[PDB]
Amino acid sequence: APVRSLNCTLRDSQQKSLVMSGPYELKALHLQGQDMEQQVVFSMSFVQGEESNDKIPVALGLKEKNLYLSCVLKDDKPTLQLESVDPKNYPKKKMEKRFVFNKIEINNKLEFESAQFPNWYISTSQAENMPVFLGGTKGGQDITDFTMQFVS
Ligand SMILES: C1C[C@@H](CNC2CC2)CO1
Repeated sequence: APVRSLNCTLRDSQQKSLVMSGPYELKALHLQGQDMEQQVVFSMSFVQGEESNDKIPVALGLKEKNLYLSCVLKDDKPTLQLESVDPKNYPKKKMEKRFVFNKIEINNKLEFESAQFPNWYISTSQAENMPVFLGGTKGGQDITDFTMQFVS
């Protein structure tokens, strides 16, 4: 059958929102009130992959954009990028591995581990207005925990 998707927003555990800041660039900042319309709405697809009670493979597309978060080696390091795709072919149930995150539920929070790069996580900085990035470190001024919000 089709692939199933939900619209949602994400906030880091310090409650910073994610907003598109220039061509292909997600940034995390503290947001409230009018400015909350700036936040990125994801289409979270439930994709093929290794699964357990608390570990669910997803893809993170930007709502009604042919753009996905992906994990690739850049200058020899696992990095997070926004990657464009053929809008005729996405989303799909069998997403390529660079697009797949293991959504892990621990203590009422979510972590997004790269399926491609074990123990590398979607991360934010403690500082305001810095890039969302892939981090291979868990607890060291890098926020790897998020809360999920379901939107209409
Ligand atoms: C989405 C992917 C990431 C790209 N980082 C590179 C510095 C641009 C930031 O937002």
